Amino acid sequence: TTIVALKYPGGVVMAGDRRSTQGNMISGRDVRKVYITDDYTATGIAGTAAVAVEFARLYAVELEHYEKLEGVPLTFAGKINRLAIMVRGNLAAAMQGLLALPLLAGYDIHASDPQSAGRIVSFDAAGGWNIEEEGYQAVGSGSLFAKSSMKKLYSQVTDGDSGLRVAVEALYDAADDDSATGGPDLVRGIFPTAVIIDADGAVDVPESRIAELARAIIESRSG
Amino acid sequence: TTIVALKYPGGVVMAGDRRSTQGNMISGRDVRKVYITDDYTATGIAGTAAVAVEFARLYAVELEHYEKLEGVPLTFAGKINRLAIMVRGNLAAAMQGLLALPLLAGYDIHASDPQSAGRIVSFDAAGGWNIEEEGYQAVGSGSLFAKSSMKKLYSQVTDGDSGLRVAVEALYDAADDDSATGGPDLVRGIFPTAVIIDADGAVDVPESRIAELARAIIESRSG
Amino acid sequence: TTIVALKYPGGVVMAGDRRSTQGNMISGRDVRKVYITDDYTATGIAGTAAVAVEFARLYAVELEHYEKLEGVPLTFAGKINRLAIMVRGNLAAAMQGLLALPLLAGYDIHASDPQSAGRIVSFDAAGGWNIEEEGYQAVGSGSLFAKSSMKKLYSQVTDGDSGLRVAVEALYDAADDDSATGGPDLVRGIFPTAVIIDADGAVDVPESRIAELARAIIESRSG
Amino acid sequence: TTIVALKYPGGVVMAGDRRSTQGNMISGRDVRKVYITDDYTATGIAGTAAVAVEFARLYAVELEHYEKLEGVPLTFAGKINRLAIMVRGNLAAAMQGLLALPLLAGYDIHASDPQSAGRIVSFDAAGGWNIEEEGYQAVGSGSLFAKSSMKKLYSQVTDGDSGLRVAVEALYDAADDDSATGGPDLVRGIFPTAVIIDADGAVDVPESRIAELARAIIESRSG
Amino acid sequence: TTIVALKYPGGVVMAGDRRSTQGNMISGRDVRKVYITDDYTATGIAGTAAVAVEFARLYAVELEHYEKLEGVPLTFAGKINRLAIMVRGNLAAAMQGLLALPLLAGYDIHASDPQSAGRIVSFDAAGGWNIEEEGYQAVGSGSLFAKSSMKKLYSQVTDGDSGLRVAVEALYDAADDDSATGGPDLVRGIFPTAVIIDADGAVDVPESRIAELARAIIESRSG
Amino acid sequence: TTIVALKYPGGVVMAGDRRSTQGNMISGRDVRKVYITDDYTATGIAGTAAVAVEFARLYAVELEHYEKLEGVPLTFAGKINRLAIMVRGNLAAAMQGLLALPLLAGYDIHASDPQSAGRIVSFDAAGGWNIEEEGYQAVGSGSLFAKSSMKKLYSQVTDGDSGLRVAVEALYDAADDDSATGGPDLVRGIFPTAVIIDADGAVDVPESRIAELARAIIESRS
Amino acid sequence: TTIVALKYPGGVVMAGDRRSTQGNMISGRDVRKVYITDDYTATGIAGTAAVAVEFARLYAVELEHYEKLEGVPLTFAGKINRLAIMVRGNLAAAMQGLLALPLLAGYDIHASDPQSAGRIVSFDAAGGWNIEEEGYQAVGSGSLFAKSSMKKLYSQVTDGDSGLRVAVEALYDAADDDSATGGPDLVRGIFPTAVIIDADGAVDVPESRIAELARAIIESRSG
Ligand SMILES: CCN(CC)C(=O)C[C@H](NC(=O)CCc1ccccc1)C(=O)N[C@@H](C)C(=O)NCc1cccc2ccccc12
Ligand SMILES: CCN(CC)C(=O)C[C@H](NC(=O)CCc1ccccc1)C(=O)N[C@@H](C)C(=O)NCc1cccc2ccccc12
Ligand SMILES: CCN(CC)C(=O)C[C@H](NC(=O)CCc1ccccc1)C(=O)N[C@@H](C)C(=O)NCc1cccc2ccccc12
Ligand SMILES: CCN(CC)C(=O)C[C@H](NC(=O)CCc1ccccc1)C(=O)N[C@@H](C)C(=O)NCc1cccc2ccccc12
Ligand SMILES: CCN(CC)C(=O)C[C@H](NC(=O)CCc1ccccc1)C(=O)N[C@@H](C)C(=O)NCc1cccc2ccccc12
Ligand SMILES: CCN(CC)C(=O)C[C@H](NC(=O)CCc1ccccc1)C(=O)N[C@@H](C)C(=O)NCc1cccc2ccccc12
Ligand SMILES: CCN(CC)C(=O)C[C@H](NC(=O)CCc1ccccc1)C(=O)N[C@@H](C)C(=O)NCc1cccc2ccccc12
Repeated sequence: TTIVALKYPGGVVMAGDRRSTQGNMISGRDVRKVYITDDYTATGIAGTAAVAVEFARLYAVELEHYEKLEGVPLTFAGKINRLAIMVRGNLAAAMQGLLALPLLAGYDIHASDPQSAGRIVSFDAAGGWNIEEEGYQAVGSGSLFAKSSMKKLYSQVTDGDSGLRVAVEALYDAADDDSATGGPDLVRGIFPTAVIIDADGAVDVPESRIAELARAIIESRSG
Repeated sequence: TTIVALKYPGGVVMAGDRRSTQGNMISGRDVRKVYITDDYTATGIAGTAAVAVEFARLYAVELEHYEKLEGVPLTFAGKINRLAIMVRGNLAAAMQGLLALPLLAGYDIHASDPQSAGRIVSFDAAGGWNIEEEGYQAVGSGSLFAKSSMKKLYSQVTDGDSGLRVAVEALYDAADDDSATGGPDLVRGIFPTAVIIDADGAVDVPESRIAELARAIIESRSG
Repeated sequence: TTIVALKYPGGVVMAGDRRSTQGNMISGRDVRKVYITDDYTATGIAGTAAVAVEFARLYAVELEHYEKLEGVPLTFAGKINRLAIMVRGNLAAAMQGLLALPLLAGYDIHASDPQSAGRIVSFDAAGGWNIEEEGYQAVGSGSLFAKSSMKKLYSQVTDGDSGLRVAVEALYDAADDDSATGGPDLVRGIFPTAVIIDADGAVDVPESRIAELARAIIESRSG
Repeated sequence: TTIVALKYPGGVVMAGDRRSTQGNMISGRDVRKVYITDDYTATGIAGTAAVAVEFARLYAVELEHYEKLEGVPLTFAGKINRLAIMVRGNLAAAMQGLLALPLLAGYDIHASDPQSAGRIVSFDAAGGWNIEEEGYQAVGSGSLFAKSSMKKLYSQVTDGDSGLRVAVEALYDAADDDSATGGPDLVRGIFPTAVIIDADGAVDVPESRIAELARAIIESRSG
Repeated sequence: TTIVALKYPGGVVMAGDRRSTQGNMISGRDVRKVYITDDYTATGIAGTAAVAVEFARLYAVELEHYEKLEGVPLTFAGKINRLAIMVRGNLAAAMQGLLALPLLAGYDIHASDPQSAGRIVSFDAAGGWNIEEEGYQAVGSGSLFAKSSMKKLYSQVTDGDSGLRVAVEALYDAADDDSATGGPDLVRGIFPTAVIIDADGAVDVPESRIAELARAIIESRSG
Repeated sequence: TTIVALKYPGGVVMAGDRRSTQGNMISGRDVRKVYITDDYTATGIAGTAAVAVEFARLYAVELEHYEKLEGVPLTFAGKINRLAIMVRGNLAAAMQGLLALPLLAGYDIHASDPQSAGRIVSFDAAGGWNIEEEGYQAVGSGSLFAKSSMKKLYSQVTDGDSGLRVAVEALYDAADDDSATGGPDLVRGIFPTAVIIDADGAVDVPESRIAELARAIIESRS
Repeated sequence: TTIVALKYPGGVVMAGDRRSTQGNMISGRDVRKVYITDDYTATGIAGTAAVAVEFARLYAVELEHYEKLEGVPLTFAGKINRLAIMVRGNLAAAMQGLLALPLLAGYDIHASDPQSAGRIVSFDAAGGWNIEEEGYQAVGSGSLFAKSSMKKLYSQVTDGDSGLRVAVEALYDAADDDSATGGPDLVRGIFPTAVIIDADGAVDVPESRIAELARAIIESRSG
């Protein structure tokens, strides 16, 4: 698994690979690991499938629950705190093998500067979290390759589109060096999933855009 | 890892993928797992790289050693016994993690029928061996997938070319369902290695032939 | 054990073998592993017999329970979720040996496209689920052999009859390569169980048609 | 695995199934487990393949070695003792999992009565042996099914041919109730191996005769 | 211990031996292991004596309890389910050595065809149950000898008498090959217990009839 | 520890950091992990210090031993084999925790094409080796960061100088993301060590040039 | 991690590094480890991030909770006790790896002598506490090095500013000899965090001040 997220001027982007394994065996090619959890938040998760989907689902339900009870959505800090509490709650099972870590990408509507209002928060198995002030982050078995790639490509991020390309390319490098992360399947037409978040909300990036970027990167490395 | 071997009228074919892993990380893209061990036999090995290479090298040396000492090469059965004894010798280390299993493909010059002179022999970690009378065999983490693919495609084997095609395609399905097995890397131009053996001896199949077969299988599954 | 399920135009088909073992001993020849759980759903289960049957029975009761309490059946997603939760509840006992995995086949009455309204969902020991968009799926000790067979035979599926034949042939390959999966017993007249589900509901396929198909497969493979 | 042996008037017969497994997976369909160890003796071995084949090979070499050194073959008692000593020698490795048990069938050329000159000897993991004066014996995972079948069918043994039928049928029942023992494959034309031993020596029973008897049994149990 | 049960046209028969052991020592010669649990059902149990007798006693009590509470006896399926739940309830204690498995024989008065209304249900330590469609079944340390005997004698079962004799003979073979199963004691006048169940109900077969069959079997095996 | 090696037209370069640790404590700031083992080969080692230095020392001794006994140096393949056999020999102690892996960089004088005669060989704890046809390789706790950095910077390698810079920068990224890899110490004046190998042989890169390259990278990222 | 605290005439200062690790990998460069817990107390914590942040936040909440409930802040002894209790409460999780130790720096408004009203309290994993009468203290993986540095530099503490310089220099030495403690990053402009506390309350030391002191130290150690 590899989940990546990076800040661009005025928003944030998150993308994830599509491969699911049981040990060395490929058990899935079309899985979705990045979920829109509310109008301004997306979550990408690495780890045990059952636990990850449970995280995404339960979290979305909790956030909208607070919003309907109290007539107002949680502050972003509050959203972070609830996700962390959820992870910490799973710690016991995580130590026996049902481990899953989330990566949080959001747009803080109450932030002062709407152009840096994007937020990227990483978590550990104990619920400890860090808000990434360096602009990008990744989680999963390919997260080191992806981060080290973005370290070189991040200066090319000037808007949402260029940031989306850097995200897809980081996933490409991850899948290149990690067998548990899936690269683009040009035969089946399966590409990474992406979510883009700005002041207008969180939207799924359409498949075709990611496919165009994928073919562009592949060509770039061939000739 | 996936190593395949199949009999065709008048010869035998063996092919292997090019991937090396350490856990989930890709540690090699160009490795060689199929070795010509003598003029009429090739060995492909799965398992720990160091032990596999030592097997191939030491075995080739042993065969040519006997051939120079006694002026005549071993009967094929004798070659079988030697590889088996070598494998059994390693059992202790195999238990401690240095496990490697070979697959032997040969052409028996002393066979009655020059068309069924192909031989495929499989081994286990304790040296037990079986001569495959069903025409094909595979070993490695993707070997089950390769075998099940060849079970369906084997009726199409009529000459060296079709047999080589079925072999490469079995490797394709294997890499398709196993992350530890590498498929064709069309970007870097890295394809499986193949060895073909007939009455004229054992030759390495050039990479361009396999490249053509790979592209053929791909656009065969694309439409 | 092997259970297979595949989508065909306008419906879904699921079939399961009939063998029960205790270690190497054959303890059953006539076992039924595919259960109609409601008017539009069948469940086939692999694993400990007690746990498998208990799953099927309790699941059917739960679905129809909701249907009578609320005057309407669950949406298909709801059926998936309840099965997953049931599996997850058993995780503790499964870790001690009472392990069972189900495979879900259903027809979604609320789907827009009647042709693709078939649904096949697979589960793992932790309740994680996947809706298979590639058309077929299997579970059990022979599941990899069956999946790899259907990978080659699936293009021949155009109706319920051809799909049922591909299913039975997949079970044949599974039982061919798996000692824990039982093939057709022509001496005793015992054949796999099959369930077909379309807009008209879920019905048991009559044993005679499965017999016909089994003999067709056998005869095509002997000459 | 199942090996059977029975005494008939004027000779002895031994037969073995053809299946090789790794756990539940069928890893071989054609293996030979019954070996002619000298002009008047055959050995069939059950257990791990490496140790079984090693037993057969080494034993045959030992017997013929004594015969060429001393110009005369061992008494049957001597053959028994040497096989026993070999098993006891392997006891340590067997206790570590490399376990194999043989079954000995011979014709004692020095017996007074040529009708009761048949000999059937069974062994345990510590080398203890028993000469079976009840006429039949079996070894392997299906040996209890085979023994109990012969307990009912033994009265039908009147010559080498009927004894061969009873042997093949006992193997049939063994394969019927034990998944680790393989029955006759009428699709592939693979049947158990048999060796018959009388005053003229030990000879392999031709494939076609066993095939005939197998179909006789099958059509006998169907109608 | 050995308990056998078989279906005959219009009824069912169950019989059990009389031996009780502590390790190798004979601790009982006249014990009863087959109990009439209700007007149309008998249960025979193998395993720890305290647990077996408690199963039989509590089970009969449960059946008659339901009958008196609801004015009607349980359907046979219900009887199965309650016995299964009882076994599963004992599972934990079973894995500490207090293990007992039952074998259920009944006559389903609500079946459509009165001549095939016989029912034989076997259970495992986890409560999994199977209704035996092949006509006979056994449980205990001698159960495999008994089953393999009935496999040969079952074609002779045409009525209650032939079914009874076949059962008693199966117990004879079980006791012949199993030291934990007791054969007929002609010195003490102690023979297996048997229950016959048809449309008129379940009755204990008198000792005289069983002794008669025992002597018949012995002289059949002597001459 | 992080050791990097990369091929450039007509040669090869290898560089390694200077940090030695015991757990979290820094126990050394100036160590040398890249050694010239013969006129045309250098070896850099990661792992337990004792095993690493013993590897380098015994390896150099073995090569020169064969050269003096037989009047000719080992073929490059032979050098590979001897280093591999040494690692395999250490496997047992390595399993007790005394693990060290080498990285081999050489110039093959018997090579067909003098431009592409550079060679880079990596090893695992069992003596398995791989000759890298992709131009660069690294070993140690920061080797993932260094490899992934070179994956982006390698297209900039056109001569010995650009290759040396790329190596030093990969070490910079490695030390940036790995606490067990030491970056340039501008206060104490301690920089990575580097060895360059071409047809004229293997020579130590002088400290001054690495210091310059480091300060250029630093000023470039600030 | 390294947290230092030292008393100066009329106040106290506490400072902490900014590095976060996962084993050898640096997972953070800007983390905050020193928290102002109330107007007159700051807490810095070393260990697992989740537990440390939870300690700081929960502690601040508890103190202000008492202040609002009872209209008056806790005595310093009370503050110390509550923190001590909080740690002892975490002891169980600490035994399993979720270990965190705090270091408390405060200004006792009720102290008799205002120029020595600074207080420094250290804690162990069981909640045992000690008030440091020697003027300075440290906690974390670099605390030995920082303490031994302050042991030499403490005579230079004459006002708040000299105390701040000595604190920063101790952190510098700690990061110099410990890889788990991060020094000043002049490229990214990230420096230790510092809090100063006197009678006017607890205030965060501005980053520019610490940067000045850091660069001064570096220049002093280079030339
Ligand atoms: C979707 C469920 N299926 C098919 C039935 C799988 O095969 C998933 C696989 N389960 C397992 O490997 C089973 C783990 C387990 C639990 C209890 C006892 C023993 C073993 C998995 O989680 N693999 C992990 C390593 C993984 O791939 N994780 C990647 C991942 C991340 C976020 C969302 C995802 C959604 C679906 C699938 C994967 C997802
Ligand atoms: C070429 C060697 N390199 C680079 C230095 C590797 O990373 C290989 C990798 N080592 C390891 O996994 C080392 C594990 C180990 C052994 C002993 C003690 C501690 C740890 C491997 O064998 N992987 C296995 C799973 C594998 O990929 N096996 C496939 C394979 C088969 C036949 C010939 C091969 C030759 C080269 C590489 C692979 C080969
Ligand atoms: C039906 C009960 N009988 C006859 C007495 C069996 O022999 C079944 C067998 N029990 C066992 O092997 C007992 C395992 C156990 C339980 C408790 C403590 C320790 C060990 C089994 O489940 N085997 C597994 C491997 C299996 O065959 N699984 C296949 C299977 C799948 C779905 C529904 C099924 C229903 C009936 C039989 C089999 C079924
Ligand atoms: C023939 C070699 N092959 C193919 C590579 C096999 O798969 C055989 C299989 N080895 C194994 O299962 C490997 C055992 C092992 C050794 C060390 C560490 C871990 C595991 C086997 O013996 N199976 C047993 C259950 C068996 O089938 N035994 C039956 C048997 C009896 C007499 C002669 C035989 C000759 C060939 C095959 C089987 C024979
Ligand atoms: C109760 C009858 N007596 C005399 C006091 C026995 O010694 C029987 C013997 N007890 C024991 O072996 C005691 C074992 C034990 C109990 C608790 C903790 C640790 C160990 C037994 O169960 N034997 C087993 C192997 C057995 O024979 N089982 C067969 C059996 C089946 C159904 C009903 C039965 C009724 C009486 C005797 C046997 C019965
Ligand atoms: C010898 C240098 N000194 C000073 C006495 C050290 O403390 C080094 C440190 N010893 C240790 O960690 C002791 C290992 C040990 C062995 C047996 C039982 C318990 C513990 C080390 O090797 N650290 C490893 C992690 C390391 O830093 N390795 C880096 C390294 C690589 C290549 C050549 C090197 C040469 C000198 C120093 C380091 C070198
Ligand atoms: C901030 C959260 N992140 C980002 C994903 C981290 O990587 C932190 C890292 N987690 C871990 O090391 C995870 C440990 C764990 C927990 C449960 C099961 C298995 C393993 C850590 O605490 N490292 C320790 C060694 C550390 O650096 N501790 C320093 C420290 C002290 C006070 C406040 C802090 C706040 C944030 C970060 C660090 C802080």
